[PDB]
Amino acid sequence: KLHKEPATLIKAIDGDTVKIMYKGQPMTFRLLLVDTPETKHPKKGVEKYGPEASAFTKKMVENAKKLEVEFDKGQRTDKYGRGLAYIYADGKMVNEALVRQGLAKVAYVYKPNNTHEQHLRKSEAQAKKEKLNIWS
Repeated sequence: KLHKEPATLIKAIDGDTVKIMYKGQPMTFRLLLVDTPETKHPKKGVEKYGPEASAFTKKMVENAKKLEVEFDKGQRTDKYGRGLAYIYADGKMVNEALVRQGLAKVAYVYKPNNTHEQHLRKSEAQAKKEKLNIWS
């Protein structure tokens, strides 16, 4: 079973990336299973709904009393050294909240880091049906 661990916010960096203190060390975390429009994307720069996805994640992790990280069952870091995880703000998964609001798509999935995949796809189908943001 996955297990949540306590973490402390350092800085939100973008819609899909947060800097956090994990087990004493500063680490950059990439949110698992989701792709947000970015403000600092490799090629295009500041895509549409990028500033909005980015403000949403920031508000949510900045206003939390408790932040927790939940690693999946596969690799826990990507090739850039970023932690790969589900992030929770007072019990609410940030990854799902973004998708539920139409501020993210469900990424291309890579087994076995896919535990909450179905859960996320269910929220994504709902945000599309509601025609929210990215889906508007």
